[PDB]
Amino acid sequence: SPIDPPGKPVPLNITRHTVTLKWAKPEYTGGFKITSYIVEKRDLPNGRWLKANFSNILENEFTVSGLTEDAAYEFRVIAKNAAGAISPPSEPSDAITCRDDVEA
Repeated sequence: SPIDPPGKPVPLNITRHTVTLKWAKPEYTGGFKITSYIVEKRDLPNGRWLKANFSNILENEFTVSGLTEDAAYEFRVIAKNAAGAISPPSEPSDAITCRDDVEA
């Protein structure tokens, strides 16, 4: 009885202070359905993955806020399963400077 984390997160929109990304729902998950889709953000060029979200991401469509301008931020999606286990982090999403939206 193994577990499979959600699909690789891909940002649909990336604001100077709010990066929106969604992913693909799991396909196996042992015998669970997952009841939360957390996501860690990396504050480049000196981050360390930190679950920004804190409002329970039930739907595979969340927005990572609390970011900063002129700073590349990467975002992976970590999520547990109905059993409580913790499905590894979903391959972080491309690091967005989160500034071009205010310049180009």
